Amino acid sequence: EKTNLEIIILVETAVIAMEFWLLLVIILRTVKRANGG
Amino acid sequence: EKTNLEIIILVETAVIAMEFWLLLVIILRTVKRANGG
Repeated sequence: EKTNLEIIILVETAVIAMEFWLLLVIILRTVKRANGG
Repeated sequence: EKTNLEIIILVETAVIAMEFWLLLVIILRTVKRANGG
């Protein structure tokens, strides 16, 4: 079933976007944690 | 070429592991940032 792959690829994309979202997120949230006082 | 897929899957795995590594990392590093004084 090629479908699986089709998803494996689509997911991969959404993944990379996530990784950057995680760091960026934890980066923004954390950064604020500082001035959060 | 099925090779591509073979990689798309392998990567996916390493990916999920990363996502958890990012959060966990930024979680451990950040957590320390607190007691880091």
